Amino acid sequence: SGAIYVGNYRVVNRHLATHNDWANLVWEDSSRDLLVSSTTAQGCDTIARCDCQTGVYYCSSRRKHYPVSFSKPSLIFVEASEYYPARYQSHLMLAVGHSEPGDCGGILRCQHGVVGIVSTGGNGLVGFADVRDLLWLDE
Ligand SMILES: CSc1ccccc1CC(=O)N1C[C@H](C)C[C@H](C(N)=O)C1
Ligand SMILES: [Zn+2]
Repeated sequence: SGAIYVGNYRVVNRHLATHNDWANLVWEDSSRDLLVSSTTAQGCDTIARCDCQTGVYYCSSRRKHYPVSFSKPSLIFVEASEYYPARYQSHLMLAVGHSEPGDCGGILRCQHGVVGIVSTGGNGLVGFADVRDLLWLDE
């Protein structure tokens, strides 16, 4: 689990969004596994606006933060699940590191702020759904 709170927004993994997130739906993209919803309160996370390929992510299954090098946002094939059929997920960044399904929502940060959230994982890999292009989150 895990969310990004920026201004009057809440960014979560689309596969994990609640009835509330869908009742206050601002934007959603199944190809990105992202969903943004309105909040009454003000969020204080800073979204990074950069092209950093290194950072730090939170890994809930280990109760630890890990430093990672990660790939550029791209279309990567992701196998079927209870949430999605077999497909390419866009805006996805891969890194060598530990992850488990329950790790989704874990924030990835660089020195410039919030980069994205854990969304996929593999054999000694971890995927992060990028949020740095969603310029409208700040305004
Ligand atoms: C951190 S996810 C993970 C990690 C290790 C092993 C397996 C997984 C599970 C995984 O990659 N998928 C199921 C997930 C609930 C939705 C993902 C997607 N965005 O389409 C695909
Ligand atoms: Zn950065």
